[PDB]
Amino acid sequence: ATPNKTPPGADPKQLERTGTVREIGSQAVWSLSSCKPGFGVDQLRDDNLETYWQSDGSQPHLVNIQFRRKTTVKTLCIYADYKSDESYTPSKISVRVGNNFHNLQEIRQLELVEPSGWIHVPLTDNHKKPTRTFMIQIAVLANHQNGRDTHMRQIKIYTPV
Ligand code: NI
Repeated sequence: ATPNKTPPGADPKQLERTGTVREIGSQAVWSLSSCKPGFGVDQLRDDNLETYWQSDGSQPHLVNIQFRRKTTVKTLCIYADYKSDESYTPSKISVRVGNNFHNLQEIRQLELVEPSGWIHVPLTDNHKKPTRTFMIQIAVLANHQNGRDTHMRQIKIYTPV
């Protein structure tokens, strides 16, 4: 066992069936720092945990989620599974929000130890409220066991309903 592994979070679907949240990723323009054909954005949005985005470039690997309008965001969900991805499994992630690429501010820094499922990241501001922002940037700063490229199998973003 790996006693200090990151506990798996709740299945986002359970959250959705409560009718209290709305997934709003479809409202954003998504871009990636790098990818491999057939292993990119679509594979982070297809509701399929068997497919994945695989980067092909220098760290940090970035997922940019940009809205046209100021948008209220409450929770970011990322699926990562160490048993399946080994060195492609992120180990250090920075979540940043802001008006644009040049005014981003880190709001959460996550250390992941052999994750096995969904990672829930609250996106609240300095007043504990859901942030309202134009952009979210997810940065993979390092992967497990000297991994150059990363894998993520799904990403969801929820706004309060
Ligand atoms: Ni053990």
